[PDB]
Parts: sequence; structure tokens; C-alpha cells
Amino acid sequence: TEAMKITLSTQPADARWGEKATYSINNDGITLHLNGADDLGLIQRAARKIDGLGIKHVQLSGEGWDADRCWAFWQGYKAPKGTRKVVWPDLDDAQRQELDNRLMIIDWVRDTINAPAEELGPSQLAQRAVDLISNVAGDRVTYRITKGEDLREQGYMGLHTVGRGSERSPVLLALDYNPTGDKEAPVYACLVGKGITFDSGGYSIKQTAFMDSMKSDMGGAATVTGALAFAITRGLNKRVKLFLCCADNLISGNAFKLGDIITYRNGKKVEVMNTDAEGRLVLADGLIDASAQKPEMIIDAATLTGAAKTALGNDYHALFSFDDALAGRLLASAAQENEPFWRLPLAEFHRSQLPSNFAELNNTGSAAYPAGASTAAGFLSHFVENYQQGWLHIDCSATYRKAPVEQWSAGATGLGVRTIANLLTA
Amino acid sequence: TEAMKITLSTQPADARWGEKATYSINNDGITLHLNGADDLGLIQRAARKIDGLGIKHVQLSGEGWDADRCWAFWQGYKAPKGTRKVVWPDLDDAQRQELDNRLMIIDWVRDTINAPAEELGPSQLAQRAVDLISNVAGDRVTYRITKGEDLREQGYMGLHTVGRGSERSPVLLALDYNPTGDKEAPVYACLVGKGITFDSGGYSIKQTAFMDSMKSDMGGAATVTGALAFAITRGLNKRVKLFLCCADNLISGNAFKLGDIITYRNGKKVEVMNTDAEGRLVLADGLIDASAQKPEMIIDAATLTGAAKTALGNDYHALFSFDDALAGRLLASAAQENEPFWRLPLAEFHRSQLPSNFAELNNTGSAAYPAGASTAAGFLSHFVENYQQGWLHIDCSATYRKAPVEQWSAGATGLGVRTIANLLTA
Amino acid sequence: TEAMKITLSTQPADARWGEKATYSINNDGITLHLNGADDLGLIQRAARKIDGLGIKHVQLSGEGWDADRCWAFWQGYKAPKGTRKVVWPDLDDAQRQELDNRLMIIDWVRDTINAPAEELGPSQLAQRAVDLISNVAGDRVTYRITKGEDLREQGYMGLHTVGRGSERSPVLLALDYNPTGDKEAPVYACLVGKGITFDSGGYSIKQTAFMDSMKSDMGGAATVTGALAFAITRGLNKRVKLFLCCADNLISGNAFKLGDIITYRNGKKVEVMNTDAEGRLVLADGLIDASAQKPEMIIDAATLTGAAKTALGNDYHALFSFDDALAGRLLASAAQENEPFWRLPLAEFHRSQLPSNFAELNNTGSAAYPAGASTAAGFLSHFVENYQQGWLHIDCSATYRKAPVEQWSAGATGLGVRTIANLLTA
Amino acid sequence: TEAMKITLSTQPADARWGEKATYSINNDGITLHLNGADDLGLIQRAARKIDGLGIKHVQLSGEGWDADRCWAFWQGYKAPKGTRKVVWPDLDDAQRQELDNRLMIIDWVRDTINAPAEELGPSQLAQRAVDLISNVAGDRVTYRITKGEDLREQGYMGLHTVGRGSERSPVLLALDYNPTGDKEAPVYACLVGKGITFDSGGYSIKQTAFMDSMKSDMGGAATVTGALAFAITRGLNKRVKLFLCCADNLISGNAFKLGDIITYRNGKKVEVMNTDAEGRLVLADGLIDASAQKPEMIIDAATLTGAAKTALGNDYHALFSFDDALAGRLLASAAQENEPFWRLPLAEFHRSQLPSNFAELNNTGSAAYPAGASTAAGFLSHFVENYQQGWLHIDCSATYRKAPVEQWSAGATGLGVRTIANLLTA
Ligand SMILES: [Ca+2]
Ligand SMILES: [Ca+2]
Ligand SMILES: [Ca+2]
Ligand SMILES: [Ca+2]
Ligand SMILES: [Cl-]
Ligand SMILES: [Cl-]
Ligand SMILES: [Cl-]
Ligand SMILES: [Cl-]
Ligand SMILES: [Cl-]
Ligand SMILES: [Zn+2]
Ligand SMILES: [Zn+2]
Ligand SMILES: [Zn+2]
Ligand SMILES: [Zn+2]
Ligand SMILES: [Zn+2]
Ligand SMILES: [Zn+2]
Ligand SMILES: [Zn+2]
Ligand SMILES: [Zn+2]
Repeated sequence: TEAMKITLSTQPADARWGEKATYSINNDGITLHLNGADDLGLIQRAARKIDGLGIKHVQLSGEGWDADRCWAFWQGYKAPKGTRKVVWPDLDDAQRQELDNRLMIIDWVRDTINAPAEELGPSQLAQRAVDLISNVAGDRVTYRITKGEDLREQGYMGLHTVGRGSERSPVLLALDYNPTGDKEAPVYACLVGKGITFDSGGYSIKQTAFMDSMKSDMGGAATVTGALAFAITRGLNKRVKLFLCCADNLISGNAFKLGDIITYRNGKKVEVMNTDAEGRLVLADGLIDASAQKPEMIIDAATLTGAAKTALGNDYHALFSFDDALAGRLLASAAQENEPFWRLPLAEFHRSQLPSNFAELNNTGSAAYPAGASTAAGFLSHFVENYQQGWLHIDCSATYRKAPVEQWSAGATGLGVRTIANLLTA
Repeated sequence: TEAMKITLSTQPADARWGEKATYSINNDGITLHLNGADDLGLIQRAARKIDGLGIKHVQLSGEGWDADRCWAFWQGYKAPKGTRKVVWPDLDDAQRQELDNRLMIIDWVRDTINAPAEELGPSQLAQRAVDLISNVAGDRVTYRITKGEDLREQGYMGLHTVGRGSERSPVLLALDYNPTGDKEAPVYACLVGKGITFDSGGYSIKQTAFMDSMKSDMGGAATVTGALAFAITRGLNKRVKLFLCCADNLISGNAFKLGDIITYRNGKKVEVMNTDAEGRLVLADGLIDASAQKPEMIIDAATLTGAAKTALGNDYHALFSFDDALAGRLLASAAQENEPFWRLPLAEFHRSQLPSNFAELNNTGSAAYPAGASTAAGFLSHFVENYQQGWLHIDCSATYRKAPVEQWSAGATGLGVRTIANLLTA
Repeated sequence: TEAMKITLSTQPADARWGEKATYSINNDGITLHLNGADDLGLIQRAARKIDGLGIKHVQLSGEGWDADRCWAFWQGYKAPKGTRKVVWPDLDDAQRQELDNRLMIIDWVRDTINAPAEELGPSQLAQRAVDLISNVAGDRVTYRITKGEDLREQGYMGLHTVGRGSERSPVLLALDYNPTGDKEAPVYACLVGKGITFDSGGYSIKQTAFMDSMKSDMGGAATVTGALAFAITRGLNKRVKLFLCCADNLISGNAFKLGDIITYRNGKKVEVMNTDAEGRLVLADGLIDASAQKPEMIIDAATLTGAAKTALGNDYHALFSFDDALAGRLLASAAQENEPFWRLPLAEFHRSQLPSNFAELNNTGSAAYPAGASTAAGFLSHFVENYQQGWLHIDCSATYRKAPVEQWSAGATGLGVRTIANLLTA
Repeated sequence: TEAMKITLSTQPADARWGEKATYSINNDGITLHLNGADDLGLIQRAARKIDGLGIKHVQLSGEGWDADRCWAFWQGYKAPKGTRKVVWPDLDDAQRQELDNRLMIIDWVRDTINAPAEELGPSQLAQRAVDLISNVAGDRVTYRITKGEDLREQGYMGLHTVGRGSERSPVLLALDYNPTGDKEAPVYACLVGKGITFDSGGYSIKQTAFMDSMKSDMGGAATVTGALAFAITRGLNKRVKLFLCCADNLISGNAFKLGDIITYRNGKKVEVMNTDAEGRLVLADGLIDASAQKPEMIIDAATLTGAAKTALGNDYHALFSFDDALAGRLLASAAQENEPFWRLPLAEFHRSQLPSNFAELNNTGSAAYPAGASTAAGFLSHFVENYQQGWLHIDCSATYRKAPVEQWSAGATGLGVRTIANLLTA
């Protein structure tokens, strides 16, 4: 499959293509027509079109290619079907290294989220996460996998109650990246991820059109895993712990039921009035562990609500926090890493918008309080001891594209890895 | 939490509150303004409002308080969340006795129905029922529990078929209150209760808005259990048998299916065309055992249909019977015990309104015969040997309040306990 | 065309048909095998079967035929398609007169309700009612037809608001049957009928499956009109007034809207929160006019709720009243006239189960009070001056069969005419 | 009635109510317990609870009462049913003036949005707006009303196409508040408001649960009208134009249809693929007129999308703009006026998220671009000549409460009036 030359030009396309065409093709190959408005976005969109032409082998030739332009092209060219090869252009040592780290880790996030639930159950997610971080951390990473009946015995009633309906046991991954080597080193940041490997909705069963992409309901877990790995390649030299709450949310003779009250280790009692709001139930157990470590920073990521996508579409990740200064610091990281985040409201009154007639907390909202992403964020705040300080919640509205768009193939995008990594090492 | 005084007055409140105000608050405490139209109702409603003010500790002070006015206040004050404390007023030995028996047994019915399915499965239901009766009956009670595969070996195909989908096995509690201890003693009455600890609807899955309260689908079993216990405290000195058909109605690779034909021990064949019409399938097995005891009367109770709630709301329990004299006696008991019952139609033609193209009986009605509670009553009559006499069926439309109302908190009300107890001891 | 003879026998069919067959056929014709259990019911079901055989011309032959048995047969034989001929047997004068009165008036009720909306608009319904009563009342009847803008101008805001959406003007028929001709004669009774000639639901549009029979939403109006004409054939010699509130509930640029507030002539303010609950809005105007006549009793009939059919199927009409003695007299009339009625609950608390946040009354109920037929009856009570005495509300759940059944063809049954006529002449 | 005294106190209530209790009662009256956290929020909630006690006559007694605490109490005490009398405390001339202007203008917005559609059609909304402004401005305001067919002849195809299905003609109100009188005086700001007096959804009909509050679909028009009047009381000394696009969105034989293409005076062609997205179609016409006045600032307000409520609940208004500095000024005005606003995303790409196969623009988004409030903002940006600068779009998600909550009765809140007025006068 002979290669197709991809060249960069600041000159416009000829009249046959128009002064508005972003790409044109002659015998020598394909020319991307840059204009300076948003060249990375234009390149990623031209790459999506090129995949559409059936061009499975390209060569980025000529001058003008840097790491971001190469990455922008690949981000758009890569698709879940067929094999693609990109002959990279000669690059600076530092840029080639940055690019290989993006291809190694951000593509692991896209591929892991795209993996079918049958291939990636809770145990595989936990192990693949250890394998990714072990490949870049070496002996600086240690971990503990707690699963099935052991979670119940230990009181992780959120993760266990949600995952016990499946024939594949729920799993808690607790990973520790300790560079200094000092076993008593202060924990700088705690990362918590929602790892629902398949979300049927449980007894609150989803419709097929809404459940057919639920193999991606572990997107949050994959995003914080990549963020820790990428942060290490960026020179992270501070202690960070990773908590993955992994489980399938299925229907069986043992699955949790509406009305069930989950008692957590911090004393919180939650009435389940919708089994499809299971992500917040498993994250609650991770936030309890992250909060006990009293780190300077707690970052959780989760494909938690459709509400976040009604508010930002798939175009931005939802940022929530009572801590304005830490939110400003994360949006600054996003600006530097070319990733999209938009802050949505989280105030004290959101902690009272999940009323229950039988327990202190309900896991689902009501008609009077329909801001689904904000009430879920208020729910999570009840599982972070100093919730007003140093805690960020990311609702992963930009993680998955059910259908191809202008700049993305179908599937996971990998967005969010770089922003969190930038914040961990800034 | 210091006690707030509650006083009764035949004088109206001042103009500030309103001439029609049922309660007012001065320096000395709260004053309930009685007019004599329906004092018990007014106090229960005032109690609900008082709970709304956040008052958690009250003392019933001054003259006028009796057992019924004390109970009316507690019936409206009690709610499933928080701790409340009532300092009773000096009462007569007989009245304090009656009140103590209502607090111990009727609140057992409210709390047991309110308990989540995870806390109260089929075995826990049967065991709590034995404990309540053993506490008031002593050595005059005996019982036999038949569960799981034993139900199928012994031909209890209705109870086994509905419950086998759950990892929590179906259970038949056969309890015998025999005061004389004589084994040949005549059985005065047989109580049969639907004990579906959780109803998902089965393959005919319910929507979340209709499933979120299904931990209460065993309200029938609790009501007859409380009725027997309360009757013993009222002097019951005749032999009474209790049959609790306990099961979870869940979805699994073992759950019953549409088109399945259940053959009962009395020869009736039933085609299942709706798995959510499971309560009548398990009750059928208890009615077969009730009939074989040749009792003077059979009383069954079940949170059986949405139709009864459409016909009577939550304001009355539905009463079905072919026996006019026995229904009259239950309505007289209802009047004396201040409980709401309303008779709905049950005639010979209802026994033919459940047509099936593959079996003698269908478990669900059709468009031509949409009287769901009457057709369910017709279905149950095929399992009572002498169905035209001594048999009462109660569709517990007043057992559970999904939301707080003027006189009740959310959850089980405990209604029906006193009426059945009065009929058993009259 | 040739007549198939129909004879009666208290002896059973031969073993080829079975000893349980209700009819058999020999060389002489068809024989109905009576057993004494319910001859009128068996005869009506047999006549439905004979219609099924395609026999269009029958002769009621031999002895044993009387008015009731001839009527029972015809009630089951008559169907909306095809033409049938029944050669009656020799009856005494009273018997034939009674039969001819049922054929003339009860089948008028069946045919009028069965008539399509295009043929029977508000104006046609009022005029046909006048034609029926003048035919038997001669010069003892006078009437007034008020329509369109005149209804709005004269304050009939309920009938006008519902009907103004149609290009066929709403119409009030006020008819006065005054035998003595004395304009000072006391009015003995007032009949109020819901005459919705077509109910689309309005902006609260109904689904096709529930709207395809809404040409029958004037069943109440036809039933009270027939009751008065039948009452006159029975010897009614007291003054009775008939009020028909006739209209189409359609969708247009002029139709009433959710949130609209209707102010009635008695001061009641009603917020419309469901345009499909339009029947009670028009009946309110008829009941104000009935109360103004200061009659000894008021009887309203209306195909008002689906709730009544969930409570009683199509097997009984729903009876609502605060007056136990009057309700008892109507159930006694119903037994004497072989018609099915069942009393559903109506208490003072139902008058407050239709809360509105913008007006005194809502026209639709809520989840906390789902007894639709009882809340609707409680709504109507706010329009009866002495609602606690002499007023009966009939929710016509037995008026229309959407599909043929054992004893009825598809369509209106005519049930209700005889009972009301009996109560008016008793 | 008799005034119930309401006193402020910085001392907690006794242990009978609790230390955390926000209000306590005695024979002297009701005492509100201020802790200093959110005195205004606490006073508003206490007032709501006082309305629940059924107190219709209150007196704010003692010191501490200023315009803001008086206003906070009134904001929670005011409800759409019954009459409330508040005996104000003595207040400084300036404090009392501010309070009287809030009562007059903000309650006007609450009462006008709460008015039923039957009472407030397009012409009544236009004339009531004129009455409010001309009442505070006098001869300093002139206006032009364009109605029905005149709108089609002058090219207002958005407003005319949406409102022509109604019997009540659409109406454009163009109001000019010109304080200097100079005809050439530059226009400082243009206000544009969605005046849909009733939204049935059109052929894309709404379900009753979502259409029962649609009398409030003109909330944006009432809010900008109230802001101008309030600005005038705050001393607005600059020229401001107000444009209200008023219409009913009904179903009739003349109503607009799916696939219809609307040509706007600015050349934009819009294909209607959802008649329920009609607010953006009428705003387009008001935004064209607003831009033609070349003002320094354009502010539009509309109850435009359910997406804004999924993003912010009813707790905040949605703010959309391409102008970061102007958006910053509205948020500062919001903080000074104690009103809740939250900024949602509006980027150049949103202008392409409403693809159509038959026109330049679609009036509705797709599954790929589900941020309905942002794509609606993108749509409106195509009708603002200088859309990147001096233009704010408010999606009024905090305008209407369908059910009563802690601090609000059911209905319009009146929120947004003060913020826009503050911005206009800053
Ligand atoms: Ca996956
Ligand atoms: Ca329970
Ligand atoms: Ca008709
Ligand atoms: Ca309005
Ligand atoms: Cl670069
Ligand atoms: Cl078990
Ligand atoms: Cl009244
Ligand atoms: Cl006032
Ligand atoms: Cl444009
Ligand atoms: Zn889920
Ligand atoms: Zn999930
Ligand atoms: Zn069921
Ligand atoms: Zn059930
Ligand atoms: Zn209707
Ligand atoms: Zn109707
Ligand atoms: Zn709309
Ligand atoms: Zn609208």
C-alpha cells in the first residue's frame, strides 16, 4: 500500500477547489491549506476526510510539521477499524519523545475505552491500568487489587452493591506512584476513576439506543490512568495514588434493587432510587479512600451523566469544584494542553438537591432540581472530607463520540489525559 | 432536643393564625384546636405538620388525651427518617395497654414494609413474622418453613416458578397459632399474605417510576402477620393459621417466561402472559393450603393491583368477596377499628374474564375486561375450594403512600391490622 | 330472506352439542336451552351467537316468550352493521307496549351514541333529544337552545371554553317536561348530560387507540335524554328538566389552553391542567342550572373517566353520591330494571384532592390522589348547591363496548335508561 | 385577620425547636434566627414556611429590617393564590423608594408571566408592556405596534410564520425610551424579548406534563420589559429600545409545518424541523431590528430551551456571549443585584451545529450536537450583525418554578430584572 504525501502550505487551493478548501490533491500528493485561524483543528479535520478517501498509508513530508501538527493529524486520522500507517517527519528529540508518549498513552485511553465489555471486564481494566503505569514507572509503582466478597467484608458497599449483579466480580484498584521512594512521603494528588466496564442501567434498564455504547462507561477510569502515566513521562516527581472503582452494572437474581440503602464507611446512608445512577455509588468508595490520604489535590473523572452532554455536548468536559483557585488552575492546564473544559455550577445548596424519604441521601435527582451533573457533583461532595478545598470533579462529556464528527472518528477521543497530567506536574 | 408541649382545646385560635387553624403556638407550646367534626383526623394531620416544623421531641400535655387521640397523633407524627420522642400522658391501664399493643404491632407492619428489599428478603420476612407472633403467643405457636427446591418437589409451582429467578430462594411460612394445643382443634381462620420482598416485574419489567417502591410488595404478608399478633393481644383464643408466600420477582437466566404454564396441585393450569402479575400466582398456593384446613373463614391480603388504587386511591383498601354476610362483618370491624375499606365487585362472570388460548386460565386480563382488581379476585377464586362462602380477599390499596400526604408520612401506613384482628376476635 | 324459528326449552341439548350447550339446531329451527340460573343472560348471549351464524331474519316462536325475554334476545342480536328482522310472538297489551317503548327509546340511545361525530354534532344532538321527548310528551314539553357566542355572553364559561375550539358551536339544551303546564309547578328532578360529540383531548391530545371511539363521549347526554322519554312512557307526571352540555373538544387556533382559568357563575375558579378532563368543565355549567331549579333530586350522567372502567370494567355503571338513601333507591331501581350499577367512593375529602397553584380548583388530579372517578365526582360537587343531598353522579363505564363481547355487539349498550326512568317514576 | 409580628434575632431558638432552627414562635409572634451566613436567603425561606402556616397578615417589627430583608421576606411570602398583607417597617426615603420600585416592577413581571394565556395574548402583552414603561417614563417613551398581516408585508417572516396558526395575530412591539428627546440621539442599548404567550409546540406538539406551564413562554419579554422600567427608576439617562416578539404557537389549518423554509430580511434561510423551536424564529426578527439601530449593547432574554434547565436547573439563568468583557459586566451586575446567572458555552463552531439538507440553517440541533442551549445561542448569532461584540443572550432557566420550592412559591420568580437594569445604568 504505497504512501500518500501530505504537505503543508500557507498558499490557498486553486479555483477548482476554492479559496475556502482546507485540502487539495494533485499528482504529488495532498496539500493542507493553513490560514492561521486554528491550523491544528484544520489538520485534524483534513485527516478525518483523508481517512474517508480510503487512504490507509500517508507520509507527512515537507517543512512545517511539529509534534502538535503531527498529533493533530493522527488524532483525526485514527479510526477503530482497518490498519493505518503514518510515516512521521524528521523531528526534534524532545518533540519526537512528546509525540511517542501521546501515541503510547493517549491511544491506550482511546483503545481501552473502545474495547468491548466482553474483552475488558473489571479485572482486565485493573490489570491493563497497572501494566500501563508499570511500563513508565518501573519499580516506583506498587498497587493492591481488592475484589468480590473482599470488598463487602471491607465495607466498600458502594462498589460491591453495584457490581455484585455481574458474574464478573467488582474490583478496586489502589495504585501508588511513589518517586521519592520514601514510604512516608506526603501524597500530592489522589486520582479517582469510574470504571463501569458495562452499564445496562441495572433494574432501571436503559433503552438499546442509549446502552449500545455503554462499554465506554469506564472512560473516567481510563482517563485518570492515562493522566498518571502521561504525567510520569512529563517528569512527575511527586507521590500520586490512583483509585479505580471497576464493575459491571448488570441484571441478575443478585443485582441491587430500588429502595436498597447503601451504608458507606463515612456513615453516609444512600437510598438507591435509580440503579442507572451507579457511577456516583462506586466513586463514593474511591473518594472515601482518596480523602483519607489527605492529599493536596483530589481529581475524579467519570462518564457520569447525560445532563453534562446536554449542557456542553461532546465538545467540552464538565469541570466542578467549590475551589475557584484550583478550578482556574485546571482550566489554565487545559488551555496549555489544547483540551476543552467548561465549568458548571456546584454550590452548597446542590448537596441538598437529592432528597430521600428513607435515607439522608438519594442517588438520583427530582423534577424540582433537574441539573443532573450539578446534583451528582453535590452527591460526590458528601464523600470528600474537605470538599470545599482542593477537590475537582470532571464529568467526561468529551470522552466518547457515538458517531463520527468533523474531527473525530467514532469512539473515545482520549481528551482529558494531558490537562490532568499538566496539573499534576505544574 | 427538649420536649415541646401539645395541648387540646375546644376554643378556636386567635385571628393572627385564623379561626379555621387546626393548631397554634403560644409561649407554653402547641395547641390543637378541636371542633368535634373529626378530632382523630385533625390531630393526625396536626401531627404531620408538627413533624414538618422540625420538632423531634413532644409531650402530650393537659386533659383530653386518650388511647385513640394519642395513637392518632403518633400515626401522623411517625416518619421513616430521623428519631422522634413522644412523652405519653398519664393513661388508664386498659388504654395504655391498647396503645402499647398498637405501637409494638402496627408500627412493626409500618417498619417491616418500609425496610429495603436487601434487608428483608424471603427468609428474613418469614423469620420476622415468626418472631412477632412468638413474642405475643409464647409456646402456643408452631410453624414450618418450606424453601427453594422443596417447594418444587412438593408441587408449590406458583410460589416456586415466581421466586426461582432470585438467588434468594422462595419461602412458604405455614404458622399455627393453636391456643388449646390440640392438633385436631378446628381451625377458625386461615390468613394468606403476598410476600413479594421485591417486584422487578420479571421479564415484563416495570419502569423505574413504578418499581422504586416495590420493596413494599410484601405489605400483604406483613398486614396479616400484624393482624394475627394484634388479635392475640385482643384475646384471640381460637386456632388461626398464617400462610406467607414469600419470594423476590427478579430477572435471571432461570426466571419464569411468558407462555409458561403453571400446573397447581388442585389441577388448575395457568398460562403466564405477564410476569408482573406474579402476586396472584404465589397467593394461589397459599389459598390451596388455606382451603385444605377447612376453616370457618379465609382472609387473604395483597398489594396486588394498580387497578385498586385507580378505583380507591390510597384512601381505602379494596374488599372482594362472594359472601355478603362476611363482607358486612369486615366492614363493621372496619368501622369499629377506624380503618378505611370499600367493597369492589366480585361475581361469577369475573372467573371467566382471564381468557388464554393455551391454558384454562391466563394470569392477566384483557382490553374487554379491564377491571384489574376484580379479574385478579376472579383468578384467586379458582384456588379457594368453597369460594362462594367464608372467603375475603383484600387488595391493599391503602397500605403504602409513595409520597407524604396530609395525614401520613411516606411509606407503609399499617392500615388493615386492626380490622382483621377485630373480625378474628369478634 | 326467510325466518329461522327460535323456540325455548327447559330441557338440555343432545350429546352432540353437549348437555351444557345454551342452544342447538334441528330441522325445525334453533332451540334455546334454559336452566333457570339466568335465562335473560343466556338468551342475550345466544342471540349474539345467532348473529355470529349470519342468520339475519329470526322468528321468536312457541310459548315462554315475554317482554323481558324478547328484549334480552334483541339486546344481544342487534349490531351496528347489517339489517335484522325479528318476528315478535303474540304478547298481551302491556307486554307489547313495554317492548315497543324499549325498542323506540333504548335503541335510540344505542344508535345516537353509535352515530359518527360528522353526523352527530352539538346542534344535531340537541335537536334529536328534542325530537325524542316531543314525540312522547306532546305539548307537555318546551325547550331553549343556547349556542356559540351566546353561551360566552350568558356566562356559560365551561361549556363555551371547551367547545369554542371547534367550527361546530357548543350548544346548551334546556328542556322542561311540565305535565300540569303550570310554570309554578315544583321541579321534581333535573337531568344533566355530558354531550361531547367528539373528544380529541384538545391540546392534551389523546393517542389514536384511545380516541377512535370518542364519538361516544356524548353517551351521558343520550342516556339521560332516553331516561326522560322512557320515564314518560312509564307514567312520569311530575316536572323534570333536562340539561345537555354539548360540544366538540377539538384543536384549533381558538382552542382552550393549559393554565387557562374558567370563572363560573357560582364563583368557582378552575385552572385547566389537562384539556382532556373537559367533561367535568361542561357538566359544571349544567349542574349550576340544575341547582337553580331547586329540584327534589339531580341526576347527572357522563362517560367521564377511564378510572371508572378500570374500577368496574364495562360490566357496571359507577354511582357517586353523598346521599346514601338516594344511592340505595337508584341501586333498588337498577335491580328492578336488570341494569348494572356499583357505588364508588365520594367523601368530603375528595372535594380537596384537585389542588392547583393558581386557582381554587384544578380540573385534573395528581399521583397522590389517583382515584380519577372519585376526584372527578368531587369536582362536580363544587357545582351542586346542596351537594350533600339529593344528587347522584353516574360515570357511564357500562355505556360503550369498543369490541363485541359475550352478550353485546360493538358500540353503545343503552344501559342506564331504565334505572333512571324507574327512579324518576318510583 | 390580625397582623402576626415577625422579628429578627441573632440569638438561637430554644432546644424545643433546635439550635439549627431558622424560625421560632411564641405568643409575641414569629422570630427569625439570623446566623449571618445568608440572612436574605434564610429570610426568604422562613417567609415561604410562614405562608405554609397559612398566615395572610404579617408585620415586620423591631430593628434590622432594611429594603433587602423586607424584599427577601416578600419574595418568599408572595404566592399566586390568596391575598397577603405585609405591614412594612419604617424605612429611610431611599430604602422605601427602592422597595416600592421592586414591588411595582418585579411583581409586575411575576404577575404577567403567571397570567393565563387566555388572559394574556400577544396584543395584551404588548399593551401591558407599554403601560408599565409609559407609567414610569411618561412622554419620554414612544412606540410602534406592528400586527398580523402587516408583519408578513414588512418581511417579519419569523414572527409571522410562528404566530399565524393562532386566531390571535402575532404582534411586534418596538418601544423607544429616549430621555433627551433628540431624534438622532444614539441608541445605547436594544432589549429583545421572546413573547410566546402560549407554546403548544405547534405540529411538533408537546405532551401535557411539558405544556401545562407554557403560559410562561413569554417570560423573556416580561423580564426585559421589567428591566427597562426598573432601570428608569434607577435613573437610566440613556436611549434604550425594546423589541417584543409576541405570538401564540398553536395548531390550526394555517399553522407552519415541518420542512417550511423561512427567509429573513438579512438573507438567512431557515428550515423548520421542529415547530417547538419557535422562540429562536421570532427572536431572529427582533435581533435584526435591534442590530439595525447600531447600539453599543444588545441584550435578549427568552425561556428558550429545556437544555438550559438541565444545565443549571431553575437555580441560575444561562448567559451566552462572544463578548468576555460584556459577559463579565453582566455577572458583576448579577452579584450586586443578588440574582443568579451562570455562563454556558458559545463559540464560532456552535454556528455550524444546526445542519439542514435544504437550507443554510436548521432551527434545531441533532444527536451529534446535543447542547441545545448553545446551538440555540449559535442560531441567534446569525441574526446579530456584530455578534462577536456587545451582544448578550439570556436563556431564562431561573424565570419559572413549576412547583413550590424552599424559597419560591410556584410560578414566575421575577429574577433577571435587577441584573439587566443594573447593567443598563452602570
Ligand atoms: Ca471499554
Ligand atoms: Ca419491605
Ligand atoms: Ca355519537
Ligand atoms: Ca403568561
Ligand atoms: Cl509542538
Ligand atoms: Cl436463600
Ligand atoms: Cl361547593
Ligand atoms: Cl403587601
Ligand atoms: Cl451571520
Ligand atoms: Zn448508569
Ligand atoms: Zn454509568
Ligand atoms: Zn408484579
Ligand atoms: Zn407484585
Ligand atoms: Zn376528554
Ligand atoms: Zn370527554
Ligand atoms: Zn417551543
Ligand atoms: Zn417557546
